[PDB]
Amino acid sequence: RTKPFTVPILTVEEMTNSRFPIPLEKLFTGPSSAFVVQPQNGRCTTDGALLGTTQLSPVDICTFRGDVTHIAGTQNYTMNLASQNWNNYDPTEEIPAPLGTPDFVGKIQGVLTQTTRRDGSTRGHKATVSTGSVHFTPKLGSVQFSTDTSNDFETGQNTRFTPVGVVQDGSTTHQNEPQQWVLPDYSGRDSHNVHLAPAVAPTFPGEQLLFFRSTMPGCSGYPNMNLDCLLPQEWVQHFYQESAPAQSDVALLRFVNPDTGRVLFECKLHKSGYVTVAHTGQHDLVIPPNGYFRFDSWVNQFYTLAPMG
Amino acid sequence: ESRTKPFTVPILTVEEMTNSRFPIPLEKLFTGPSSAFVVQPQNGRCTTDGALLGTTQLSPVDICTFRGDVTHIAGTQNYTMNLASQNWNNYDPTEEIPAPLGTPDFVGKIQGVLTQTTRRDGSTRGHKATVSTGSVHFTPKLGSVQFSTDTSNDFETGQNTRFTPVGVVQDGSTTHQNEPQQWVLPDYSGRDSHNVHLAPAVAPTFPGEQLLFFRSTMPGCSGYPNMNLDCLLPQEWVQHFYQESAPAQSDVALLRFVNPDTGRVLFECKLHKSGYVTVAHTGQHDLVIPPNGYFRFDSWVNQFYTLAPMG
Ligand SMILES: CC(=O)N[C@H]1[C@@H](O[C@H]2[C@@H](O)[C@@H](CO)O[C@@H](O)[C@@H]2O[C@@H]2O[C@@H](C)[C@@H](O)[C@@H](O)[C@@H]2O)O[C@H](CO)[C@H](O)[C@@H]1O
Ligand SMILES: CC(=O)N[C@H]1[C@@H](O[C@H]2[C@@H](O)[C@@H](CO)O[C@@H](O)[C@@H]2O[C@@H]2O[C@@H](C)[C@@H](O)[C@@H](O)[C@@H]2O)O[C@H](CO)[C@H](O)[C@@H]1O
Repeated sequence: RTKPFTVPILTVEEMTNSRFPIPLEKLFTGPSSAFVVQPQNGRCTTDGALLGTTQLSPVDICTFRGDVTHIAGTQNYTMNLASQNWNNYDPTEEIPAPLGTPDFVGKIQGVLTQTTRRDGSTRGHKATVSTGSVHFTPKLGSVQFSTDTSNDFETGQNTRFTPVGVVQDGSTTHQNEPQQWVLPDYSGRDSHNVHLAPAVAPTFPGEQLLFFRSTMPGCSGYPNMNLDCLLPQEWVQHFYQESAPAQSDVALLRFVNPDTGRVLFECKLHKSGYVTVAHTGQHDLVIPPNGYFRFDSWVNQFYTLAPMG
Repeated sequence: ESRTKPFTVPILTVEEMTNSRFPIPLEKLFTGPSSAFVVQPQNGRCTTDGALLGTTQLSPVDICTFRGDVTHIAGTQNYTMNLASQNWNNYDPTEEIPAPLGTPDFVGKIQGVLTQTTRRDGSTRGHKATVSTGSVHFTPKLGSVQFSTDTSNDFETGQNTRFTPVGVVQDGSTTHQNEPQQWVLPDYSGRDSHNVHLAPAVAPTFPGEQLLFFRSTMPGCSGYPNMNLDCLLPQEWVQHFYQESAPAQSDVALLRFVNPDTGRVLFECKLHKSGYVTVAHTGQHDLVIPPNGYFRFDSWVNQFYTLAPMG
């Protein structure tokens, strides 16, 4: 028959957040009609099509490579983006932004590094990229960093940003940023994002999205550190390898505790890449650390889940 | 002879894959003699049938990281970190592995950032920090490691602290490229205590044959450091082998590196059961590959198999 569908046998803690390069920590559910769930990283159909700005590398998420140019009279640099392999980035490719581009509005702190080609000399400096900034225009091929130097980086040299965590301004409302559910303007002010992966939503009574949650490192302030993704990076990687044809609307998963051998809850993995559970309210799931997801069968949308604990 | 689930390697091009000794992408394939040095990395070690070895674990982002609580050292800019595990539980020094899974497997100074959150009010701080793995204070297998930084009063005690690696450093007024030293193991328990539970040293033992290395270029943050980093298995292969666990029918898996456009086979190589790759070649060589090529398992062969010379 057709190639059988599967999800990785991996506990939540062995897996990686698909929207920022750190491990998953937990499963969280809550109502989502008050915000727009349209992330562009961590988007993949169950049969293996990548969507949005999603790519395979768990470490190249929220990274940037290119050449930098000082902005006279400031401590900021403009980076002209190059591709993941140092090729030119093409703005006309039909994606929202370079694959891996961050998909939330926030200030991401990380380190800008550079080797000088003629001698192998090296430099590294603290740098922030502000994704809601008017100069965040990855889709046009350009992004801007604020740093703690003014003369160190050289023009025409390979430069790389490594993300570390996020930042918020402490004299304003605690946890007011980042805003994990607002996409940046990939092309700047007054321009529409294009080729986005579809916003998603529960579409059955009783049901809520299930999120795979990490905590972002915080570098300064009182940032909102929560980061929910719709698929672990390892699942994206798996669906891409397997390419199993979806046989109905939903793949029914069981989350099992191997110590008791008992199913703890079931959920729906929709064909176009996210999960729902039967629950009303915000809930941090309590799970055994060695619990894992296993595919059960392909069922219709109208399948009724047993209430999640 | 044996009716079991067929062994395979991920269908991924070199550039789609991740280095298994530092969290960055693979760049290229490289081969060369290695009798002058000891090849014994402890990350990116895994058997073809799924047995993680050394200090190797599954996460591509958790290599070279560290978690724990920190403690200031009076009159310096250094902190001592007590390590916890990947889940914030206590490091168990008696677990039978050489050091906490993911610990750096080479001698060098890795620069990165130490971050912290205060549990009770959500406040956060982050500072530039370097860990020197050759230092007498590098004792991860004893639960402890040390960081140099640019602050003496910011980090709190008793609070969750995290180190994200970024790159490596070297002192410019000394011999260029003299560090890091990617083939020297740290002393995991410090001086005057031996390394234990190591994944074994590897060597091509077949006439005409060399190791095939998966190579990246670590970011340099200062000076003239040696930025090459070679690993024996891409992280995605370690991940695949652990998941699949396909039984080995011999000690050697024959792989062909294929160009899927044309169907043509570029070269063939041995993927040994214990976990590294060899090719038939003499001399240092940067492989030239079509950017969409990928590896394909073709069959199990015996001890006596001679590989077609690699370009
Ligand atoms: C980004 C930066 O310059 N950080 C240094 C600075 O940290 C404080 C300032 O950034 C300040 C701006 O006027 O905002 C403060 O909130 C911030 O403090 C940081 O966040 C608070 C809640 C605490 O968690 C602090 O530990 C943390 O630094 O100045 C401090 C002086 O202690 C450091 O130099 C930072 O490197
Ligand atoms: C790690 C660190 O503190 N780096 C800063 C420091 O870098 C210079 C010093 O480390 C100096 C020792 O007295 O050695 C210099 O070589 C080094 O410069 C670094 O390497 C040279 C070859 C160039 O590539 C530089 O771009 C690079 O920084 O001091 C410099 C001075 O500008 C910077 O602050 C570094 O952040």
